[PDB]
Amino acid sequence: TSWSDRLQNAADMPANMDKHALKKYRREAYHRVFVNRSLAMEKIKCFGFDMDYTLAVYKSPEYESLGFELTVERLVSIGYPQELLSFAYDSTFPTRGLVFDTLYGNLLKVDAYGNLLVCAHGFNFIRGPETREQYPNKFIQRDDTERFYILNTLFNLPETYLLACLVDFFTNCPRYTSCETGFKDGDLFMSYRSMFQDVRDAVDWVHYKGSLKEKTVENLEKYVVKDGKLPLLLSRMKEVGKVFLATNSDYKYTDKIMTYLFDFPHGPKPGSSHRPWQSYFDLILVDARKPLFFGEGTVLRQVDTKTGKLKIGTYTGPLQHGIVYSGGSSDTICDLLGAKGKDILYIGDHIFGDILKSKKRQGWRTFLVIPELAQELHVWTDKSSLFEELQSLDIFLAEISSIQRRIKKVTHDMDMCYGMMGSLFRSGSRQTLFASQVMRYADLYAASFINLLYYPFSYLFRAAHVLMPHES
Ligand SMILES: [Mg+2]
Repeated sequence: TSWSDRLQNAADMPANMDKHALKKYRREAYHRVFVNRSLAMEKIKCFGFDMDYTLAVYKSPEYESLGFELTVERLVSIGYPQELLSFAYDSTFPTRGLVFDTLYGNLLKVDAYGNLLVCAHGFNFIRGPETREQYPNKFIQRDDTERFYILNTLFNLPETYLLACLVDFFTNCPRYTSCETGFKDGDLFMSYRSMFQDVRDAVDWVHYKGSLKEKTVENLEKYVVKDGKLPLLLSRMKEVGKVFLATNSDYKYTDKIMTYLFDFPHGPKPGSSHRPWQSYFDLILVDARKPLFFGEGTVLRQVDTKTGKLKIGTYTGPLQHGIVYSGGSSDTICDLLGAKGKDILYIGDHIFGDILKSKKRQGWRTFLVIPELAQELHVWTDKSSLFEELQSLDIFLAEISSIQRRIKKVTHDMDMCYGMMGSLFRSGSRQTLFASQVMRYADLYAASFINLLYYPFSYLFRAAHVLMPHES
């Protein structure tokens, strides 16, 4: 059972809007909205959405496998060895948020400070003492964005696995010679960095020039999760405020995926006339180029909706019924909807491009969707027993040569229940970079934005007051 299976099984459920059915439902973790900083829902005036992996959650592992296979075929078609075609995506390896070090070819799981929690070279886990030969302080500067790349989105799951496949392949194929920074084949040297760049470019190419979009819209039932409760949530939001779409996808793909997600024999609820997806939004904006969107942005353009091409020129007019925007910036939303940052709850899945940058640069309220959270919650309960005993052992310390070894074996035991790269949020007792950025920049987070449906729209999401150590 994948994470997307749990969300499609939640998606098949119709809405029981009885207000205790909601209060009871919302208190099971899978359907709850979690709170890092307090949020008075009644002060929200604009609900904004990303599309891919927010409104449109792709089915796992079918979608990752498709992108992986298309990416590999792209690499082979530009000259990588034919043996890449024998690769097959394996969803139990990659965890989101890992760092690829283009210098030494390692995937790293790090904490908020760049401390190494996990180091894997290909498929072989480098344990502490050996990691020191390349990381003397067991630490990286995770800001050095020219050496390190953070595989931060669900679109990066295929290349996360692929990079480990490549490193393992070249390491063991006897026509290559391993060097510290890459692989030699006679007079040709392939560094890990150029290898990394080919994979990145292949993934881009598959997405923008290859057949990935086509194969997806050809079989949306196989690749995209559909939920009849989405029209209902958006229509409730449209009563209490304004709803808008700001997505990086182009209009044609947006229209194809949005149309699918509203393809029901009803509208907001069973019995009601179906409505076009566009009618659910006071403002629709494609080609957003987030996170640039939250700084200077780009020129505001108008989509020719009959053709899917942009109209020539910059759009200077007012917000108009039926108009579809391309580009612009966060201030475009604020101007045309007459909103300020904290009137805006932006709902998305990219911790950098949607959440961090809108919080830091514009002061927007944030809702982060974590699709894996459905599964992560299932694992964290089922095996929390060994975490409390892990946690009890860190103070079992207090004032004993085996104690520092039972902690290491418990931590590894906890990690493997999630996959080979461990939990999205933890390695044992230590929070990941990702976990830290969620807490710091996501005002709210949930396995799915649909969990909002189970809360009244006056609700005050409250988090505990934070206290410094000396304040206790
Ligand atoms: Mg997204």
